[PDB]
Amino acid sequence: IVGGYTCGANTVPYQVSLNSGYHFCGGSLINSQWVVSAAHCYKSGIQVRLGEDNINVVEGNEQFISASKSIVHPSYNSNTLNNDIMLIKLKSAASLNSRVASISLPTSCASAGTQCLISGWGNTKSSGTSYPDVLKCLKAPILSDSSCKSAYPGQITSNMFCAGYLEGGKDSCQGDSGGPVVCSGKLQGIVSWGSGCAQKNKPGVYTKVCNYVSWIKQTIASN
Ligand SMILES: [Ca+2]
Repeated sequence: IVGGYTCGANTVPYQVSLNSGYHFCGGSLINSQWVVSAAHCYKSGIQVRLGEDNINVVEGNEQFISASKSIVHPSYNSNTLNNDIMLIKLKSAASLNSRVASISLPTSCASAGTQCLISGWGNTKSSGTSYPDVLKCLKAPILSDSSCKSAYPGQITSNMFCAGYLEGGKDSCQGDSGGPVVCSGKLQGIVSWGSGCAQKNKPGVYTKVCNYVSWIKQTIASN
């Protein structure tokens, strides 16, 4: 997250870190057994880390639970990142509590102009590299479809939306991928892609979770 703020420990209790020996992506806990993340975060051998604030210190509220199954969307296209969504099943259910909690799936799609909370342990620099240990947060508005398409001509599908600031300075970034975009208390987006981070005219692009709720509900009813 570039141009964000330190969230505060466990203030984003649905945020997970995906670990394969190291943090590599975020995700969102949607019930005690299942995480939503980006399909481009697929790796074999994932451990889900819940209750994290500093990902490099065991502070006492974590739950570390191996994935048993990962399910990339059936129409995921890794070239365009259309349908950039994955489900991860945990080997055992998380213990839900004040620090480890699920986020609701949406009923309606969020509106242009709505301010959403984006979070993660990704890079904090637009130019260069610095990865934080503690979770970072950013409030960013959803941009109009027209503005999104103008920013990325020929690249935005109806399963994507842009959020952020066209002047630059504030965005998600590498290492935030797969994490949550929460608007009106529901999971509306997944950190997916963007040209660089926090560059002028190149806002973040996010998977439009409201298009996937029926797939998510039938898949978790079946696995
Ligand atoms: Ca920790």
